[PDB]
Amino acid sequence: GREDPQLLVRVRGGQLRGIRLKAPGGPVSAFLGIPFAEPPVGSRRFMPPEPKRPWSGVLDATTFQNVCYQYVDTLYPGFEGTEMWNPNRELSEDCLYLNVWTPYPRPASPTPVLIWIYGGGFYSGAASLDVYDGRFLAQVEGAVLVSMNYRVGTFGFLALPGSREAPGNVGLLDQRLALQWVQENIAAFGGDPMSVTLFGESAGAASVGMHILSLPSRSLFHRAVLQSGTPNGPWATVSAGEARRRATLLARLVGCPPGGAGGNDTELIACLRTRPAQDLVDHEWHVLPQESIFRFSFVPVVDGDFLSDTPEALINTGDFQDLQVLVGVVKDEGSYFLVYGVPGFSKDNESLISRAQFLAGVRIGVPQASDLAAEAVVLHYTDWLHPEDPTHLRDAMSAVVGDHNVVCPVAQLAGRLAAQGARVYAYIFEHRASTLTWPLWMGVPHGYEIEFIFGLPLDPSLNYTTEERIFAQRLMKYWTNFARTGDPNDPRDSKSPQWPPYTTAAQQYVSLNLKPLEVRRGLRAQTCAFWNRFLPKLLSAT
Amino acid sequence: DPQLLVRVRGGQLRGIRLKAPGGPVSAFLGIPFAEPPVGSRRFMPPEPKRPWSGVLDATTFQNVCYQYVDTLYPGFEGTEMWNPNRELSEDCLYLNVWTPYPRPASPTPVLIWIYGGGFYSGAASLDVYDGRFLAQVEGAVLVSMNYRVGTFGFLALPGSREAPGNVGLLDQRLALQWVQENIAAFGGDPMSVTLFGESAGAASVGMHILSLPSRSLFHRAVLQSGTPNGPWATVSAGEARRRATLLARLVGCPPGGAGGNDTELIACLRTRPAQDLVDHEWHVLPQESIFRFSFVPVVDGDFLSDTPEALINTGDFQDLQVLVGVVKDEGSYFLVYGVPGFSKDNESLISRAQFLAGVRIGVPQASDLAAEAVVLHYTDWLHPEDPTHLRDAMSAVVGDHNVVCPVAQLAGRLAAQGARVYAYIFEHRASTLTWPLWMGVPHGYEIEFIFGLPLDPSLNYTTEERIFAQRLMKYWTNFARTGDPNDPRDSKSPQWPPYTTAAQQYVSLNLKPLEVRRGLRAQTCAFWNRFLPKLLSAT
Ligand SMILES: *[C@@H]1O[C@H](CO)[C@@H](O)[C@H](O)[C@H]1NC(C)=O
Ligand SMILES: *[C@@H]1O[C@H](CO)[C@@H](O)[C@H](O)[C@H]1NC(C)=O
Ligand SMILES: *[C@@H]1O[C@H](CO)[C@@H](O)[C@H](O)[C@H]1NC(C)=O
Ligand SMILES: *P(=O)(O)Oc1ccccc1C
Ligand SMILES: *P(=O)(O)Oc1ccccc1C
Repeated sequence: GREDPQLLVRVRGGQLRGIRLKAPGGPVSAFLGIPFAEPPVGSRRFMPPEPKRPWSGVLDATTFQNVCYQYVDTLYPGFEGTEMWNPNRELSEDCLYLNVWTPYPRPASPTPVLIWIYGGGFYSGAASLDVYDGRFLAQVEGAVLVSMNYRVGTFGFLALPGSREAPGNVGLLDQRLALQWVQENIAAFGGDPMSVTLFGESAGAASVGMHILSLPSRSLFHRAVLQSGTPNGPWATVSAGEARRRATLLARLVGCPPGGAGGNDTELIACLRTRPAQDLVDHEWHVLPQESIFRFSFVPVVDGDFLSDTPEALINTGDFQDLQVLVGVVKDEGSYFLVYGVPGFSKDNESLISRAQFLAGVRIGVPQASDLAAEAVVLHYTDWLHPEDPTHLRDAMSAVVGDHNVVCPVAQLAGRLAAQGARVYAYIFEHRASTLTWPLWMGVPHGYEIEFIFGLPLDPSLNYTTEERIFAQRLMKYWTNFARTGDPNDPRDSKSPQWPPYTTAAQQYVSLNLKPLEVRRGLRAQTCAFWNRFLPKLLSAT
Repeated sequence: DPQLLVRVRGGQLRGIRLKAPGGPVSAFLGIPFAEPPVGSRRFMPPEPKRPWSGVLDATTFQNVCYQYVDTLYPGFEGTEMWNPNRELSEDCLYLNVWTPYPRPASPTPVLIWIYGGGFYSGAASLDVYDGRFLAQVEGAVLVSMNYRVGTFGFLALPGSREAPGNVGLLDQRLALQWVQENIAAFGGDPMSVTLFGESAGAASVGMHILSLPSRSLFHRAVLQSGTPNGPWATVSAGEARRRATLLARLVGCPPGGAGGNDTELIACLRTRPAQDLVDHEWHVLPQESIFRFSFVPVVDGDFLSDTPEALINTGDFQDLQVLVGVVKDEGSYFLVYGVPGFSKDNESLISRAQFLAGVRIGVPQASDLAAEAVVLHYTDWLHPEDPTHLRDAMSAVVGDHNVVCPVAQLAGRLAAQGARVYAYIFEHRASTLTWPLWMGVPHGYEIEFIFGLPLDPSLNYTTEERIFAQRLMKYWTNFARTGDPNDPRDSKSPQWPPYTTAAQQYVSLNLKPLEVRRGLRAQTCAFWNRFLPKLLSAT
């Protein structure tokens, strides 16, 4: 005896025992740190994941595993806003492990599965973080939730395209591997391989999109949720040549020609593979082209392999009838990245800024924009009746960053997926958390709908308001509804009023906030026509 | 009759007594201000009228300057009203003076009118320019002159003795020096002179403002739906020469293409029938266009020392009072002149592709990219195909480009240079309007009201319309005397605030009482004035 049959599971690779957690409502079963891949260390660094070699004995799934090696953000030390995101377990090169939450006892019927891919800009993050805790969706919505670690940073994305040694997108491959893993083993946990919804946020949402666009990933999941990020758009992909440039430059920086050499690839990677992980982490930021924000050093490369063409091309020409996606943004996307190096912007004060500061800002936030590309931006975003207004200027600059990296690319992906015949639902998330740390001017900043999606307000010890608790429940029901049926709507019910599909014609999306749903038509339409349609033609012939 | 006979350093004049609703008026019509620029004097700066003996007949309107007669909508009051109401002749230079009956108490302020019509047409002889209501009602001495138009006024071979260019403007200026010498005898004040004009006329007003010798001939100025700056009001010396050369080439000149001296080319041009010049006049335009007329003022380095842009940018405006403004829908009137899909008959709902090409037409100097910019700007992207919007938006494109944004730019530039400026937007559509309603308050229809035409009972205006008319005449004349549109005492109005670069206050002229808005355009005018030029270069 002594073995709870609910916590014992035999998956393809061996036996693991999980742990019983107390969620507020009931208990839940958590299986944590299940290795989905042989550790990519030593000679396996920069390389696609080999799948986990099988193990005898019973593996211990009772606890979270190491976080993939990453930059730990030092901006505002000891500050909840920045540090919620920072690694909560020990950094290792051996990070590829996944987590599964299910109801207790393990579900009778094959419940649909939600796979969560985290964000953090492909330089950072981990499934261990408190906001991604699957316990509440498991308990309340009776769902089965998976989250995998993927290599971030140089280890995940450093690429010397066309080489066997550092092929690129190995992080995205980690993700896909874990997707396969869900296919092979999830039913053992009470999951339903026939229904799999990928959902992610920021870089993570971009990852989701990338799996939509890559054929080998399409066979593993049936539905997608992109929250505040897209595969198209300025920040999420790089030219193969750019990636190569950045790689050989970082190589130079860590003293790995060695000595002024560096023509032979295999030789260069093989040298890079000797330097201690933390040195690579210390240097990954120096390779960037410009003084910029919302631009990351090592990201998915367009290799003609994982991404066969650019996501632009791909979403333009694809066939999406198989597919239903739920996509949306939060109310102020820009404000977070502002304190990250547009001058004038702090969390510690109201951040009113001069005009010169606004202009300078526009150069920083739209870094690849020439003059007149940028003068176009300024013309569009200035209030010309009151061009010097510091409040307006501030709010403007926020909106510029937000619109350029998030809202207009989300709008473009929605429009195209719809036109390509997919069921698309769209949302703007407008509720500011009562628990929120960052100052008032930053609004409902990037990433702060997450904790409401995972139903953290359902935890009483966390100091949310009862209205937020109800709200959080309502979101959970939307998401697990989409997961289950491909529609966010409450199926039996007709009310509040129901949430309509985003279409190319009507373009309806809804507002997610404390009030019930209202339907808004067109999503930053004129502005996105500028960003998506006009501005490309501009800096393109500048 | 005592008043009907007046002296005028050129010699004796006999006026005529006329009936305004509220009094009599002494009307003197067809006073020659220059010896007729016919024959060898065609294309040449006007020489002043040589004096005469005898009592000259001022009792009727003289000839209209030789011009294209609009054939578009036969017998339609709307287009017809701008056509010549007198006979066409190259001997057209005669002005018109209105005094009340009797002659003055003290010297009264003077209002000089310069007509619109695109430099390709016009006359003071026109109906809506009826000068008497302002005279009788507001006690104003009101002058209106004919200046040369079309090739005769503006054809230039810049640098040439015999076709210097801007001679139509010189006709205006000379009319002004005649008013500076001779208006006194009509009981007008030579030290109060307020030039007001509409459209091309407005452009001429600003044109005098910018021209140095013109400066001493006036005091205040009203610009109605036109500016000296902008897309349509001037050409380069280069393009002037280009067009003159081509038009010559379309009629005989120079004979069989011997090339060479401009003197012989102009000499040859002088011997063609006036109607021939008019016939081939419309062929010399570079592209297909809506605004954009063939022969206009030219920046010669003489009448304008630099381009109007440069002059309103560096100009010192210290003592200047200007009343500028636009009507509600400017562009509408023009669209039926050859943007496809626009008639006065059908209500002109258009396709998207129609709009797309219409943009190419009304902003002809735009490259593909500048066009893409204009479309992106004026398209409602939530409903890109909606015909009603596409139509109204095309009217807005043509209007904003050719009039509104120019007007705003001049306003702000004049304010920044220390001029007192009053801006107005005219919201009221006359009931007597023969044009379809989709054209709103079309270009040039605020003239009926400024000239006090609703005070004429037999014209069928509404009553609030004539109280409106009286309002407007009070406005304009108050500006004439003061250099300020308001009442000296009465408050009311509510006060019409000076347009400044900061506040940007402009007023609404409506039947309902005075309203103050801020930011005439701005967004949309920063496009046109700041950005689009940067984009017209590099593309
Ligand atoms: C690349 O050059 C190295 C020597 O630096 C050599 O050992 C290796 O075999 C070469 N491989 C290729 C790609 O030719
Ligand atoms: C041009 O030709 C005519 C011939 O009548 C002459 O009077 C004139 O002076 C000539 N010379 C030039 C180049 O002006
Ligand atoms: C509206 O009328 C005009 C003139 O008759 C014509 O150019 C236009 O095509 C008409 N609109 C349509 C498409 O019915
Ligand atoms: P994106 O990948 O930019 O999302 C981020 C980035 C940094 C910190 C938190 C989050 C959600
Ligand atoms: P502008 O000179 O364009 O003014 C016009 C033009 C044609 C007809 C009437 C008017 C007032």
